[PDB]
Parts: sequence; C-alpha cells; structure tokens
Amino acid sequence: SQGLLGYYFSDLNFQAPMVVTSSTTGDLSIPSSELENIPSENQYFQSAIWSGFIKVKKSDEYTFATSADNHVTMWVDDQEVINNKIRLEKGRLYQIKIQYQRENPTEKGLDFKLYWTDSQNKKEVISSDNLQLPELKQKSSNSRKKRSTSAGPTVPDRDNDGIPDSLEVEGYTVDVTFLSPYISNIHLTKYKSSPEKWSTASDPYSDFEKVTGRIDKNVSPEARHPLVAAYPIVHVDMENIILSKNEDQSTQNTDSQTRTISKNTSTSRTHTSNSNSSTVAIDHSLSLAGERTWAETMGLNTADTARLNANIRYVNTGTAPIYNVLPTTSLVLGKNQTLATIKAKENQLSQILAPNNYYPSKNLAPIALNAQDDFSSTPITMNYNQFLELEKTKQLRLDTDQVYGNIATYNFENGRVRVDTGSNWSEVLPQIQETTARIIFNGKDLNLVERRIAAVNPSDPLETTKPDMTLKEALKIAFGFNEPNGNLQYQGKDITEFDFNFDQQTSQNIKNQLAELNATNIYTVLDKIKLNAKMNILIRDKRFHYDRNNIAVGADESVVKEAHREVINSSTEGLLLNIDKDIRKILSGYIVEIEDTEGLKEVINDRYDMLNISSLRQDGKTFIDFKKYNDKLPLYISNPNYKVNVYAVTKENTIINPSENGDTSTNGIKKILIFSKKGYEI
Ligand SMILES: [Ca+2]
Ligand SMILES: [Ca+2]
Repeated sequence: SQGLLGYYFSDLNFQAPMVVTSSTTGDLSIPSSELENIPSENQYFQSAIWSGFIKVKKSDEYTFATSADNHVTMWVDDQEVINNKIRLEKGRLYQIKIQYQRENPTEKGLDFKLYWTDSQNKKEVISSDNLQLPELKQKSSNSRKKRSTSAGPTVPDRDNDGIPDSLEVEGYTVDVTFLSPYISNIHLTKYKSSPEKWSTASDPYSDFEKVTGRIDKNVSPEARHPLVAAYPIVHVDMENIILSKNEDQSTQNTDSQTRTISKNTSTSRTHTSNSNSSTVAIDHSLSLAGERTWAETMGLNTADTARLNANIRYVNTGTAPIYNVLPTTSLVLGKNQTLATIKAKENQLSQILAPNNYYPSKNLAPIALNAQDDFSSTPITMNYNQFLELEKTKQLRLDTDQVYGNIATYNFENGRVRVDTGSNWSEVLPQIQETTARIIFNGKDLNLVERRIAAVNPSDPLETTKPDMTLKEALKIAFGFNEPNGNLQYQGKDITEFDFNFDQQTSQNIKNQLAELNATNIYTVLDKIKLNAKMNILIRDKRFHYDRNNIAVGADESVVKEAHREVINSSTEGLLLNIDKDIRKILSGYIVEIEDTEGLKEVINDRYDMLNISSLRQDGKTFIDFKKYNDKLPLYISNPNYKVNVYAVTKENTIINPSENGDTSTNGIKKILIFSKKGYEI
C-alpha cells in the first residue's frame, strides 16, 4: 500500500479532485480503463499533485525527469528540480512534491511517469523501494515531516488525513483503491467525514486509513466507516463454577471424600454509563443426590469458609482488538461484596483478543481462575454468611475496567500495522465517548451489542464540522440494517419488530425533533431524526420481556404458545418440536402433567430443580423428555381420556430455591401451557 500519493483533478487549478490514490512505483499513470466510476466528462485531468518521500540507497548525484517536464514543477525538499543534478545521500529521506497542469487534454486519464538517472547515466522509472507515502498523521516523525513544502499548491486537507476537505464534506466513495466524489446516478458506500478531524469518530485510525484498508485487519468491517467508532468492548463470560470447603490448620486430615459443588453458569453482558459488566446465573437444576443445603452437602459449619473456582473467557463485542493488556475484573457478590480481583499478565497474552471473538479462543480450553499450573492463584474465599447468600441468589457480577493497553496503528513509512508503544486506548476512549451517539442493539442472538457513531454536538464547534447522522443511517452503518423494498430491516426483521428506549436527555431531544417534524410515529421518519453526541439509545426485540439488566427473561404467553405449536411428534416418551433459538433462550424448563377425568393433575417432574428436560438435537429440533424425571420410564396413562399437559417456564418465572417452608415442589410456578392432548391423541 506504498508509493506516492496522487490527486488527479478535472480542473486546471487543483480544485475539483476526481481521484485520490497511490502508486507503487514512479509510474503515476491512470488509464481511462480504470475510470469506470468517474463519468467520462471528468476523466479529462487538467491538473495533478503528488506527494511523498524518496529514500536513497546509494549516495550519488541524480537527475529527475517526468513524462511532461514542460507542464511540471517538482520539489525535492524545498528545492525546485523541475520548472538538473542534485546530490542525495544514502540513508536519508527527501520530501517529494510534484505538480502538473495541462489545459484541454485530448485523452482521458493520465499517462505520467517519474524517472531518475544516476551518475552511470542509467535512467529508470523510480522503483517502489525508493518511494514512500507522505506522513498523513497528526504529528511528524523523527524522519518524516507531516506537512509538505509550502512552495507550490496545498490541496486543502486541514486535518492531514489525506482526504481533501471538499470530498470529506460533499461525499466520496472508494473503489477497487480510488477515492472519488460520490455521484448518485453511477454509484457503493457514500462516505462523509469531518475535514477537521483526522479520525471523525475520535478513534485511533484515520478517515483515510479506514477507507483505503491501511488499518489493522482485526478492526470490524462496520468500523471501516469513518463515522463508526473502532474500539474494544470487553466482558468476562463465566462458564461453570466449583465450590470447595477451605482447609484449615485445625483439620490435619486431608484424605476425606469429594464434597465439592459443581454447577454450570450462564453469563450475559448487561446494560442498566460506559461500564463493562456481566451477570452470572448459577444453574439451580439438580446436580447432586439428596435435597440437601449447600452447607450440608459440603460439610460447612458456621465458622468455616469456602472458595470458588471457575472457567472463564474474555469476550470482545466491540470493534477493535486488544494486544497486550487484558482489563482487570472484580468478581462481586450481592451489590458490593468484592470476592476477587481477576488479572492477566500484561505483555504476555497468548493471542489477540479480536472483535466478535473470545480469549482464549473457543477451540482452546478456557481459563481457570485457579489454574492447575499456577502456585500463586489467590483463593476466592467466602465466609459462611456469604456462602449462604450465594446459595440463595445464585448470582455473581463481573465488573471489568476499560484498561486495554496499546494500539496497533498504520505506519506510512513502511505500510505495516504494528503495536505502537506510544499509543494507548486510555488516551482515546474518553473522546470517543464524548463525541459519539451510543446505540445498544440485541437483534444478534438477544445479547446486548454496543456501537458508537459519530454525531454532531451543536455546542462544540469542532464537532459541528461532522456530517449529519440520522437514526436510519446509523442503524445501517453500525449494525448492518438494510432497506430492500423501502423498509428498514435487520436480517429480514422489520425495524418495527424492535422497540426504542432512550436516556432522559436523549428522549427529550427526540421528542422535540418529532414535534418539529409533526411526526406521530418515529418509525416512519427514521431518516429525519438526527443523532447527537452523548445520546444513548437502546433497541430491543419486542417479542421478549427484559430484566433490569436488559437481559431477555421471558415473553408473552401468546408468543410462547405460538412458538410451540409446530409439533413434529408426540408420544409417552416426549415431544419433538422446532422452536426458535431466541425462545429457547428465555426458558428454564418444562413441567409435565397428567390430568385425570375429574380435573385433578399429577405433575411428573414436580420439583423446582427438575425442569431441565429439553435438549436441542443435531437437526436443530427440540426434544422434551418425559422420561428423564420419571425414572427413565415413559408416561403411564391409565385411561385414554386422561390428558398430557406440558408447560413452559420462563426465566422470569423460574423458582431457584425451595420455598420459605422448605417445599421444593412446583406448586405456584407461573407456567405457560404449550401442549395438551388426550392419551388417544398421543
Ligand atoms: Ca482531510
Ligand atoms: Ca477527516
């Protein structure tokens, strides 16, 4: 992605840029054959400017020449060499500026080459190994000045990202790599960006770096748009836990039987601020014999303590990767009882933590909080009262900071992306947060995904130089909504299948906009609602009920019923159905009941911890197993007029402890009838 940077103009005076691109060698030509996305009238180039550096591998005297010296002025550093021998020294970098003007060319495109001749009189087009791009960064480097010589033309590029002011403001496209003005009736993505922000989203990648692919390949595709922020978002996923009674100096004997408690866990990133937090649910379903308390199970007295181990992974749901610092996490019981601080070793990561991925990767083992080969893992200890609290709440919280370490950035000297020790996420995130609107959307699998989109702040003059951002456009560019036939959709689902919720400031702002639009319904004017910096917008699938963490925990009876209508097979052994994956996510289990002729009901799996009777098969269909908690026996129906009733239990209606009186039965559980057939119908 290296060479000289070229601006090719339709007018004579460097005002109407048609193509911005880079060469590889001194051949700076663009044939008309490559100009499909330029209309023919504007393929006539009357002026051009090139910029970059020349690197010398042999100290010598050199003569520069082009294909059109009578139309050219060229500077090496501040020195005009065309408008002649110049001594250049090995190991040194010289700035190049070339301008070309030719009125009324008769051919489209441009045939243009840059040559040099050494002392041996050998003339050649300059090799790619001798040419570098300009330093299109916010600061110069030790060897590479960020501005070109003042002599000659200065194409307006107030932020030094390489994209001319006029294209950033008026609209541009990139084609396979030609950057050109966007023209409705020919074109491809329409980009606009701020001509005064090197990164319009205030992230660490320039607007030009994003649209030309001069960027970390791990940056999410949507964040190659100059108006979508590229930044990591990390939380911790806990997969399972094991609780152990701590040994004490008094117990000399360590030969005792296994008395640990092992449970699966389910973790979700939450939204209730710019914090990273996830909430863990400890499974309440049957795992051990008896119906003992956890203390009875593990042999804990009131003066004993217990410890927890667990398997975890880190999850990046953001748009940029992390390389050398994983964030620190606090493991919290109840509201504010910190049980552990979880850290990884800085500068010793075994892999990248990339967007839409895990650390460790899912094809590798997870991390154990107390690793078998770590002598120095701190025991995560609870006192007896804390242990009882965990038994009752079956909940933990993982609060993760935003300490993400160093950033891999592009270097124009060599075209490489490398971790830059001088660039840190902690210097970048505050400004992303301050200048963007935040949308949290759960249409991908019901988990909360945050994106930030550049948006004007009317009260910050710099931020008013950014383009207007509508709500519709933000959903398209940040989340991949599309609009086939007028209607805005996400993966086939109309936008009207999702609700809108806002913070208090954002809500008043939107309400005022709708009033100025005399619009009674936001869904019909999404192209006219403008976002502003610091808005917070939460968009959720309407089929579901949500808890205080905005985790999906249930759904209307009508929705759940309809989701279970399509029965494939029924028998005394169970039911086989096709159920939407999203529905399965909000269920904790099923209750199976036999109803006799007088209306009395026998619940088969009549325990709060015996509802986990469904499984997903390879075919993707669900089996509800009547036998599992019926002693591996099918249901015995003593009269064909008896009914088999099956009920679904949503998570919000799930009982996770015996009742106050000790009753472990299902009496009182709010449950949704989803199947009811007589024996002769089975
Ligand atoms: Ca610019
Ligand atoms: Ca810019």
